[PDB]
Amino acid sequence: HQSDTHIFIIMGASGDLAKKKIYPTIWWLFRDGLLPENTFIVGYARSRLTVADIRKQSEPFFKATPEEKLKLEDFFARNSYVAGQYDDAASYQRLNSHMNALHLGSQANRLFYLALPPTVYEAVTKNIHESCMSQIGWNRIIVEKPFGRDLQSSDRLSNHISSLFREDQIYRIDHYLGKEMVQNLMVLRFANRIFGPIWNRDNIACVILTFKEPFGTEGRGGYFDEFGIIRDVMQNHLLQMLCLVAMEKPASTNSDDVRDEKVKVLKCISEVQANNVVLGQYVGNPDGEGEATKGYLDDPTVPRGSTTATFAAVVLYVENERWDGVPFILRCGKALNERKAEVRLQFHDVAGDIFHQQCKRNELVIRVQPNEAVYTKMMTKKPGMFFNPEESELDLTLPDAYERLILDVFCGSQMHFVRSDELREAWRIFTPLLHQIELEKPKPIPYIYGSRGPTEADELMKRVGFQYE
Amino acid sequence: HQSDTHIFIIMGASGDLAKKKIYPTIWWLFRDGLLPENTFIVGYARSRLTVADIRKQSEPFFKATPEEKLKLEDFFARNSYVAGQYDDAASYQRLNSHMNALHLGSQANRLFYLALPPTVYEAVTKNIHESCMSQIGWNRIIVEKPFGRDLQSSDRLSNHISSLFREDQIYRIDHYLGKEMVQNLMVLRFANRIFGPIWNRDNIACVILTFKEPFGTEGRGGYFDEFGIIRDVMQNHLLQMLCLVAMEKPASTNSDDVRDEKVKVLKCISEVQANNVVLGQYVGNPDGEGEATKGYLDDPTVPRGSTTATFAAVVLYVENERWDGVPFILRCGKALNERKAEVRLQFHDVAGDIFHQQCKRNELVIRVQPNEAVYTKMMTKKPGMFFNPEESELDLTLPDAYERLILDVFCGSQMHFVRSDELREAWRIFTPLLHQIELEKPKPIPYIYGSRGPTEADELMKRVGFQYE
Repeated sequence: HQSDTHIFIIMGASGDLAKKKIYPTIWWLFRDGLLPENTFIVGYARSRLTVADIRKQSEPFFKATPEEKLKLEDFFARNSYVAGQYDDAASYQRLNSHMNALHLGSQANRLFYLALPPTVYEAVTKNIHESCMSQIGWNRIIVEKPFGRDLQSSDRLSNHISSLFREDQIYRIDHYLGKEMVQNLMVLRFANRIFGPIWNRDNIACVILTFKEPFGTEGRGGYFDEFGIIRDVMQNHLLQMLCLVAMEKPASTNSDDVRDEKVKVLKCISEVQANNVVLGQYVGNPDGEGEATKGYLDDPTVPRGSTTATFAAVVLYVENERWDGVPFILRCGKALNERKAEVRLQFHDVAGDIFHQQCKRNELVIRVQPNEAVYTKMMTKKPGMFFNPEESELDLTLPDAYERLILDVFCGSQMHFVRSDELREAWRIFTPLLHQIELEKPKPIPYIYGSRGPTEADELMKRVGFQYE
Repeated sequence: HQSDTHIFIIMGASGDLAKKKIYPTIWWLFRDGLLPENTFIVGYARSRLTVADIRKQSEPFFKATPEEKLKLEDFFARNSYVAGQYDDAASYQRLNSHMNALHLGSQANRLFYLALPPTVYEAVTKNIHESCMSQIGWNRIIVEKPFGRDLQSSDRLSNHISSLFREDQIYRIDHYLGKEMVQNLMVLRFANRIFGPIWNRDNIACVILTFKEPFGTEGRGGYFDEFGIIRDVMQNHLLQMLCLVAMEKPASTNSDDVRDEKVKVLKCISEVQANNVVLGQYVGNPDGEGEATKGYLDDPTVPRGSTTATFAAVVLYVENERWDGVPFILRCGKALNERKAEVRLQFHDVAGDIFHQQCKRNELVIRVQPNEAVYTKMMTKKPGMFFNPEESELDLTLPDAYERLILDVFCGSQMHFVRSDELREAWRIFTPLLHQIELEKPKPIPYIYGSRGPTEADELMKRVGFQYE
């Protein structure tokens, strides 16, 4: 992927996502040559703009340096802008003509990154399949979450996108997926006989999948209200973590085999009930300093009297022979105390205590971010003159996560993008819960901003079997 | 044990062992208060000497400091010397009178240390049982290796010592034992379900017990010929390591149940054949610098045409349900390339390779000495763009070993002293081997001084299944 020219087409170039997270990421890609050598970037939006205006609105977010200001100039030597609507054929044939008016534009592999409102996918993808399909190079599409709201909406969206493109062409991207420590789980789970045989019912007591970040929903509060944390991160990222924790041994390294194991694992999970769910929402802190004093419901763009939760705790059971009856817990939330994304694996106590009940359940932490590291909280005898053991943390272990994921999109590695059938599995898992939520409008319990989450999630973990030291 | 007075009686005070390793060790114990508060040291030998003579001939080996020069006279205020023969009743009654002529001497707990020539045990222990018995406190003795030469001699010695003292009063000491990594093996084995349930036939590839020394036997060459390396270190130390590795889970942490499991495992071992043994003798180096230029046969005190081995490679298979057919490799020698005392635990390759045959068996090294440490040479993903692991070093981790070994017999904790039944099983297992050697007079393979050892041992590891990376 270093000789065949590639083009990165940002639909919604004037959009805020393209302005803050896409263009800076592609620039960081271009600075160190991680992109293909012949890389073109095409912006697309409604209002008429120019490359100079794009520079004006993007340079502050670039974090540019005079050492590679020349590399920045080379970066904007490859940028172009096309203006048009998204629901008209004239603009799209104009875009096709502009794209073909390049160095082997027809031969160029197009990589479509959609940064558009969710309501517009149904027309954007259709017009793409009508007009912007390459006849020489491959076509890949990146859709941004969420991919629907419930079972029927997701089914219609997935069926439409599948009738348009094959599954090899769809990259349902996941922003928060670290791809470095999640990649470390794979090696640490297959490359060891130490961890292999104990990856079954009789050994792994429970599984904790946690995703926390310290900040809330500043400014863009009206975007969360209709979606919720479940559809935001936990149905995609937390379930990806659950699949990569509970899955069987894949037949090979291949992405399709791993995703088949994912599909089998979710197929071996029964429906989620109301009593296996805890929901919470954050409120302002009277003792807060910055945004902590102002809550989620206090956002003017958030409608008054909204029952949309931002913290969701749901336990899952993967009922098959390898994972029958085992707990899998999911803790996710916004505006929590600490930024963290870890997979904690508490193992069963050894049958028969000999150390006078001083043994603790062994743990295996896989911290995705920040400070990517993996450590096992096992115990050894402390130095001195006795025999009692002590718990100890022992370390077991480059571009950023989003940049690495876009690199994977170039490389065609679909190991960690959710499949259409995988997404259908995930959606029918929560269809009863989502339907009951949308009908009854349950009230999530307020929780303190910058806290560890509502105590009901801890109650869930203790009830299912999790032990707290 | 800091209120009841203790007596440390070194029988063989004039001996080189007492002058070199016993008195410096007890002095190091006393400088730090490791001995009980009211401790007495009673040297006993044949030649008439005095406390001043003991000071004169033992000071250079103490390594004293001007900071604690006062502790020197504190130590020698508690010393005493008694002269007498080893097989006369008058001398032992005089010694008993000397011991009774002390602060609560009859109440005092006496702790002997038989560091005299082994040819005297049969009579010295009998005279001890006749005269040197305290009717108030505990009585213990320390018999020095070797504990006989064959099954019959060992059985006779053990029967006599058993008729004299109960097994609670018999401490068959081992100098080379570590008491730190050996003490850590049990906790690493029992407090973890990471290593607990995989600790059986299906997962462990094999076990390696290596014990190498850098120096030969210069000076004391006439002592190894009659004994052999097997009866020196392999019989006691490496066998104790095998027992600690392979023993079943005890009902508790007490030495009684631990040695019961020792006995069970020993009973579950078949006899050793000549094809399961590799024997070697070291020879001088033409390219050596110091003692390396002279081999064992070049020592004038070694009889000419001596077929005593200094390298022992003997493989045991603990034939029971939990360890049916798994290898246990025991390697020990003198004058090897580097000092090392390690227990290497290699696990099976995972059932079904998926990393394109880049799998290396997980290792759990327990280096007793030097540089006490446990490190698992497991393999984890290398940072970068590629989905491959690398073999990486992961560390898992105070008086010296001999000091706490002596503190063991002070405290009465018999965790690491071999039982009579364990010793009988140990001698039974090696009886056919030693008898065949004594009959046919085999020729050990000459091997390079300061090398890794003869290639026959490595071929033994390869045959039994050990893998070299």
